[PDB]
Amino acid sequence: SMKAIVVINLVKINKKIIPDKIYVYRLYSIYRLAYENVGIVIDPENLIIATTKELEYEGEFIPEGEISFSELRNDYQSKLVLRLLKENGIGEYELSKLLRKFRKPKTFGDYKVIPSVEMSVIKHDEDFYLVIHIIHQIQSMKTLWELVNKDPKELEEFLMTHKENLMLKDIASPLKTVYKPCFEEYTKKPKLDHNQEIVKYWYNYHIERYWNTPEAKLEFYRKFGQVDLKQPAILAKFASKNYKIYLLPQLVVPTYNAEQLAKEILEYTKLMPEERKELLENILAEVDSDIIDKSLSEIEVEKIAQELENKIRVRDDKGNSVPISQLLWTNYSRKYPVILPYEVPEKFRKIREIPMFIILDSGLLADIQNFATNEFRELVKSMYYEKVITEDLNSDKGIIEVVEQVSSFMKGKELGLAFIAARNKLSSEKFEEIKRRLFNLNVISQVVNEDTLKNKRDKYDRNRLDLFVRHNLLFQVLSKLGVKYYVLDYRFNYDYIIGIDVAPMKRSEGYIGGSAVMFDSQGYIRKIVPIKIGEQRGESVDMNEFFKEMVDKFKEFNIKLDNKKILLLRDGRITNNEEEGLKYISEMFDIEVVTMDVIKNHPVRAFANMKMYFNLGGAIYLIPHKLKQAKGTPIPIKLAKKRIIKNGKVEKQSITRQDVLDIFILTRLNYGSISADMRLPAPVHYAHKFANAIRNEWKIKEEFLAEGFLYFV
Ligand SMILES: [Mn+2]
Repeated sequence: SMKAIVVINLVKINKKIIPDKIYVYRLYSIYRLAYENVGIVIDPENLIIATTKELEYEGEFIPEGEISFSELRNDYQSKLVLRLLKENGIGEYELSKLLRKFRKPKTFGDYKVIPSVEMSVIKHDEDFYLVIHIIHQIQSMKTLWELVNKDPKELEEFLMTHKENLMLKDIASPLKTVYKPCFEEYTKKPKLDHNQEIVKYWYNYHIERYWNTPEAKLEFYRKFGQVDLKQPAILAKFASKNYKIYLLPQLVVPTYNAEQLAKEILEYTKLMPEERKELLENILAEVDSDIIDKSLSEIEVEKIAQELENKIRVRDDKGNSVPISQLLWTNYSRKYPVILPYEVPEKFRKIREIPMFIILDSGLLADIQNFATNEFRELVKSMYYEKVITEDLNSDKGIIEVVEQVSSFMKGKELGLAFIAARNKLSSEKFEEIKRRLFNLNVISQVVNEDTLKNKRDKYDRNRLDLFVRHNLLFQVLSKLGVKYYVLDYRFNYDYIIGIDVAPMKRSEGYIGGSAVMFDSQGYIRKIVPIKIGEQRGESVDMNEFFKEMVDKFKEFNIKLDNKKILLLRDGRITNNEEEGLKYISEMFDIEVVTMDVIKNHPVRAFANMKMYFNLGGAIYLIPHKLKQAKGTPIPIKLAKKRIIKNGKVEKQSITRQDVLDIFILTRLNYGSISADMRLPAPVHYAHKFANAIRNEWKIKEEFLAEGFLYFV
């Protein structure tokens, strides 16, 4: 509707930081060499570096003469300035120490949350801005070995249940180097060796190398103790950036990037907009340099009309058409609300009976149990426009008894629904495992935890779940069944909107390189497909093959893309190779492809909690919605380098207000997922989710996927 001024985490840099003369050169590493000489790598392949100092290098090299700051592509200008700021004592090391002067490390259990700042340079107009973004690392104060209780048959479990985000820091080394545990590719089995000789070499390697003094050794042993030969050696690779190193759980500690991911920790890593603003001002005021401004830059944003808030509507059996944003004699009943869909998959026309399962976590008080079972019973009735299983969902014996009991009632059946009520104790893996195991049996499931059950009750009926919550549960289940329970008063100027994502995983006669999720111009999800490919030749996926298989797979599912216009989006920056693949697919099928980067991981932050969007550095930042309940700062979705590809040809475009509106609507298609955090247009979001489901051994019912069933969500 209207404009506004908000503060962002940028601080203008002084032009005077720009170097007098710049030296180019053609050819520790190439990046080190540059950094060592106060310069940067202009060209990775042809090893060309730009230096602000006479290049010192005792090897070969060819001087390519001086160049001026105005001749570098923007990116390089920004990288070069970032590097120069460091020379002035303004780098991630320095300012992170300042941050910790105001936001100190806090420990929770055996874990320590460490605040620090992530810094980059964005060139906006003709100026350069230093982006300072507060982030947190979560390091264990206990060693991996100590964590698993020196039990090997417990260590492997750990590497497995935490495979996705687990990293290991070698606290036994002066450089505190971080590593990534290696796994039996396409498996969750970690690469291990109980070979006592390996464990001895490397354990002895640390000492002879970094602690070769009587006292350095004494501390070492006081600190870590004698080698525990019963421990297996963990094969892993550098986290920076092929090599492969050995780590001893006795000398490493798990480490994680908080943003990349308990409870008391989150209330500490989540910061309100004013807390972030304050902390950067504390840092800035402590910065004794005039090479950068003393205060945060403000920018003019475009607020988003509350009208676009109501383009998604639901309806009942009568003629009530209210948008997604939520006395009468009947309000006394526990009956759920009535949602009359606009479209129901044709698969439901034949299906006979549909088994219903109330799966109750035996560890929930009786009342909570009855509450849940009574709530599910009402949820199912509305579902229609029964077996009760009770087990300790928090033990490998129960989940198995549950699955075992379900498969018993599911043989001969095409579809089943499971309503699970579990404590909050359950790990994500356990929830994921119950849902995946149960889907192997054609059972779609909806989990509801104790939290919602206790704190989301209705003020007029404490024996009934919150009416807001009730509608969202209904939406989630319905969406897992491909039901078009809503209508969108909007039309996309595209034939189809497609979200893809690459995540190579070998599977039973498969080899799947990624996934694609298709939405039609009405904003409905119509097809979800896996992208099967050949065994990777070179160290890089053949996108041409990838995207062709995309076109072919959709045909298999009843959708020809040839001679069609589509908005293809992916989870992240669009790589050159993916572009080629898109040019490839463009010509071969005469497909008009409109694409752009859709970044969710950038450091730019606007210290205001409201729906808005603005232009910064040639990109567009958008906040799809405001945080309504939970504490924290909104994370904008970054859009950039848009382009249209017709007849194998790429033509750079500019992101228009209409473009931003399309992303906005696509982002609000979160399908009643309580706790809105969808920071990606539904197409890319679900694309990402499916790639995961495949990598997690989820059954691929092509029958459901062809109708848009979000069963893996
Ligand atoms: Mn992804």
